[PDB]
Amino acid sequence: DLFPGFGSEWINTSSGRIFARVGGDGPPLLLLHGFPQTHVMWHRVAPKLAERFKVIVADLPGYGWSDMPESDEQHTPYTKRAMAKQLIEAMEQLGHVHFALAGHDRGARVSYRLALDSPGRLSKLAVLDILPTYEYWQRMNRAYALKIYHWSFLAQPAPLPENLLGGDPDFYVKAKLASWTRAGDLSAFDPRAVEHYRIAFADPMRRHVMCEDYRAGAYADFEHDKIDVEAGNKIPVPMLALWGASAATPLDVWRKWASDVQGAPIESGHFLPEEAPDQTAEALVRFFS
Amino acid sequence: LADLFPGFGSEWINTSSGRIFARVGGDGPPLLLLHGFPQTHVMWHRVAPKLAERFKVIVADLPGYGWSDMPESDEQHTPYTKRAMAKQLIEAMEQLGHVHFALAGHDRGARVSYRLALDSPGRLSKLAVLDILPTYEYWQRMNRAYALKIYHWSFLAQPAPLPENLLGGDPDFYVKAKLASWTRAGDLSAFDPRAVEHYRIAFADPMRRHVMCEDYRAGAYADFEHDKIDVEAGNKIPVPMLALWGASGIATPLDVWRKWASDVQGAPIESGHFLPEEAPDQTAEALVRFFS
Ligand SMILES: [Cl-]
Ligand SMILES: [Cl-]
Ligand SMILES: [Cl-]
Repeated sequence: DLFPGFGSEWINTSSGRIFARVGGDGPPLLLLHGFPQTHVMWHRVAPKLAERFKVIVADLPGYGWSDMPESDEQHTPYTKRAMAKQLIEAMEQLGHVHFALAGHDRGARVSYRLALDSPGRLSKLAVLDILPTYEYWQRMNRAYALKIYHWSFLAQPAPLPENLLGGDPDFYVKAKLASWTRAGDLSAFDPRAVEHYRIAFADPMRRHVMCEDYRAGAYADFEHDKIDVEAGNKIPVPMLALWGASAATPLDVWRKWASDVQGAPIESGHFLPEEAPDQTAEALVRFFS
Repeated sequence: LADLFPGFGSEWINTSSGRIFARVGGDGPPLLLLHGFPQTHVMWHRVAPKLAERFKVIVADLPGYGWSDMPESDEQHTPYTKRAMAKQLIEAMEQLGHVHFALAGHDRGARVSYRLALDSPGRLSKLAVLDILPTYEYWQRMNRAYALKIYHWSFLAQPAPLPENLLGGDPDFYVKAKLASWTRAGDLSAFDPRAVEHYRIAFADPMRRHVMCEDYRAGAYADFEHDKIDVEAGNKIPVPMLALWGASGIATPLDVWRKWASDVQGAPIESGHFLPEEAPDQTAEALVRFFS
């Protein structure tokens, strides 16, 4: 238990339960993790946020201890549009129809898709260390193909990645965690947190969900994004983009997708809330207050 | 493992970079045949007998592949770059007394072949490249559609030991799925099962898999840089050239090779990627006519 003073809830939805740690009081704030992690990646910043907010730390649909909806040929329940609908249902179970939202990695993709589809749900939005899925794929030249190979590899038709990942999943997940930190090793993480990530990744069913998520990320999610950029749609919700310091700035890019956005680099690799918990917490608290 | 070249001799040829295994048959003008990934010299077994009626045919395992030695690699993947492989095979051919010869390559072996022609054109009378575009052209094309369709160029090029460790759990599944994936029908039916077993046994050796990853790492880095120098100088291969590709293989490929070669002809064949196994009579005929 990495969340002192937080409850544990499975929240019912039409697509399956969402697991969350729930703590604090005040305005509601939902925190969404990404790959290859779970809700526990927020354990270092959740307490400072809970000083001021009611904090709901949720496992994404099919991740962690959340239920795994059956997928289909277009990967629908693991599209960011579907994940956002499911988390909107979960927040309604708690009586939250207007809330603050911060996401990281895949959870940040859920979050900006939520803001594009249903802006009235959000008071404020923070996205951590991402650009829109459309922008990634538009940037996908030799240098990007090499640097972020896993967007194409994990999106290969089943069972190719599932088969490869089964041989030594501990090694793959630990290498991903290490490779995207400033330090290049696991020293930025709490070993208890790494064990949560390892345990989740050890399950073949959980890994299949992850591949479905990246398949959606290459196909429907991209198409959904393309419709908005073609329509000139921008997020109206007050928005914060944080990114790890370790091409146009991320702020230059999000200003093209959002009409009220501020942003800043954090001295950190990808995993801002774990590598740079103090700076990340401070920036979020200032933003959401 | 089957002998798929009835009556061909066998040689290990010493070079400064390690031994090259070859099957050798026929008589006449010398013709070197180079395989690619994830195969070995035996992929030429359905066309080599026909070629051997007209040529002295040398069917070699690439450096580090099949039964050729595996040089230790380095931080720039040097021995598995196509420039280094071409230098090594030039040495091997010199050991046989061939300093000017005909060359046909497929897949990685075709990349060795056009690099050989760019670096050392005087070594070649004529050259054929099967189902490839230049490495520079593949990476230039890179966008979302190609990243998704041809993922393995970026996957196998990731820093060791990532692809090595992913390939280790079930290597048979991966090599068979690749072989099947690039044929016209998408299954293994085009291959002789005895040839598949050669490919499988090679891929079952972690040292051989590491070489393959080093080949793709070179393919992403030094090989691409070597190509980039030539295209930005407008260097074109002067050696008479044939480009043969499968209609369900690459991707107009002739238009691409006309930018890289000043005397090139080409044709498609109805086939997936593996032209000499999927379309042996047509491939043999095209080669015999071109080299004759
Ligand atoms: Cl992401
Ligand atoms: Cl190739
Ligand atoms: Cl190609």
